[PDB]
Amino acid sequence: NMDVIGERIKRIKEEHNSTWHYDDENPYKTWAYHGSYEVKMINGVVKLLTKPWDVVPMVTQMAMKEKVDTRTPRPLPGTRKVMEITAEWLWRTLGRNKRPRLCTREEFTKKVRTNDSAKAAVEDEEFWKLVDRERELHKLGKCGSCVYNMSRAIWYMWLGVRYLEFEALGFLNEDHWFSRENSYSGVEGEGLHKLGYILRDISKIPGGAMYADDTAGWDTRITEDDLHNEEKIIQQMDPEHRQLANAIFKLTYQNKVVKVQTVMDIISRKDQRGSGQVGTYGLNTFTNMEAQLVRQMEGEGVLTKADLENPHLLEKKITQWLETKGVERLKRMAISGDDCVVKPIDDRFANALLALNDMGKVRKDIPQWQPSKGWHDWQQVPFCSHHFHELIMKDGRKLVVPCRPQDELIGRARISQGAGWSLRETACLGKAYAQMWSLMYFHRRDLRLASNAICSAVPVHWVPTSRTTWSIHAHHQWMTTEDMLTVWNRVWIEENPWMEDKTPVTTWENVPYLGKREDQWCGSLIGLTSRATWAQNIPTAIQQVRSLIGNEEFLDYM
Ligand SMILES: COc1ccc(CC(=O)O)cc1-c1cccs1
Ligand SMILES: [Zn+2]
Repeated sequence: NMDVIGERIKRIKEEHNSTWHYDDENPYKTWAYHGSYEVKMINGVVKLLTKPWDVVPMVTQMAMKEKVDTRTPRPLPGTRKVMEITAEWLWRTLGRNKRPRLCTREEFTKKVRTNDSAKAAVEDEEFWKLVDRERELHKLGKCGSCVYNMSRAIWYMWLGVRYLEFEALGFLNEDHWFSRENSYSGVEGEGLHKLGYILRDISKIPGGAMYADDTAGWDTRITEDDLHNEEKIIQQMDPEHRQLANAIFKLTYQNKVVKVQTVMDIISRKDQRGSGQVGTYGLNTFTNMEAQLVRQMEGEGVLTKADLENPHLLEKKITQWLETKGVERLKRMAISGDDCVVKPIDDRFANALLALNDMGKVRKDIPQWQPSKGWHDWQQVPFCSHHFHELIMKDGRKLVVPCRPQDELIGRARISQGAGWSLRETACLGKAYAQMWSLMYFHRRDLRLASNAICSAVPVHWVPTSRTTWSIHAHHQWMTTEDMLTVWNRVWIEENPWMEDKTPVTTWENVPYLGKREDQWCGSLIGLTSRATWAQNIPTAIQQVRSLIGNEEFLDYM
């Protein structure tokens, strides 16, 4: 307990003698409690151009620790042996061609400069001086400020912990360990436009249905056993690298100190997965791959209830299954953190729930022992929040595109993050959403129309600033003043590995829409008179926005 986290706790309490009290009214049943201390907008452009969505409930809803505080039952001994053998095989497989390595101050500095306000932090040598400090400490087996939360110098300590984590484990993302080519099941770096093609390729594999089971609170279900298995990547590092990485796992993952928000609370726990940590996506992806392989093994009859309870379980059958079929089984899945799609060899997988429940990965909103429902159409499978619709262009070429309920897209676009933002900043974020819709959601009639209206409304030279999403699947091709059709051709034709015919598309007229029935099923307002009124009266609203923005140069895209 205290040896590992004590120093971290002492600095906060000593620094906060101004108000350090122990509350006996603290609601912490699972996390350890140490003490606490006292502490202290709609996007108008988009809203004006989407009047019909002013009513829609999902749009209004978006404008406006209960699960974290639980314990996960320890997995059984046989399960623990199976997870261990599987983790060792997977880590060796992921490391077959790549070697782990330390990440550097330069790499981290360059990432920050192109992604706030830590830019000022990385430009000051004082920041790097303290980092050299937890590092000497993180190297002797201790950390003193390496803590996380759920114009004060405390910010430097937080950013410092993140850099130290990046230095030790950033190579998983920086060297693409979870790319599809390296990991087989991974989709890191593919991007949203490619996920649909990946599911369609998965559907070609012979087998049973496609399963996409959601886990309830995945981060809260990461056990002490999962963390031990995740740490096995350490055996592949160089001694200098092994020392720092071991420090990150032992002192910040296997032990943690957190701050929650009026007053602030200091709590600690030896399990669960940290919120903002750098290795979270990669470690979650690795653990999900291991669990899904284990579920496939149970599905094939390789693992039984007796095997899960057996403390003296023999490795040979697991090693043989992994060695002869493990890569093929990995190839049947698309896994991004807690999102997974699995196409097992047959439908026995639907009822293979002993190991999955035993590892703590309990499926959300379904009785624990009810069989999973699979899909026979890859187009109905949900993954990373999306539908993947397959489309035929007028020229006969086929595209695979992503659908999501239209109210979710319009609702997000209508929200600006942060107050005190000028119209120019607001118009630019609107342009970013509009251009994102042109690139990814061009097949929705309402979004293409709203997209044309926003771009007509804002000055053509203006550069979209601010991100429309934090998703790891977003490549931000829409953050540009380059012609969107040129970008569309580059993304969907030129750089598209699934498009053999490279003939460019010269007009938006040749860029297809979803079928009218499907567009309506996915939330389109097309066919309602209110939509027709909006479409007819859109130029008037565009002129209204242009007049408020001022005398700048605009283009008509209707
Ligand atoms: C898997 O891709 C996503 C998942 C979720 C979301 C919603 C959000 O994060 O704001 C957006 C996306 C993307 C939109 C455009 C390129 S990625
Ligand atoms: Zn530390």
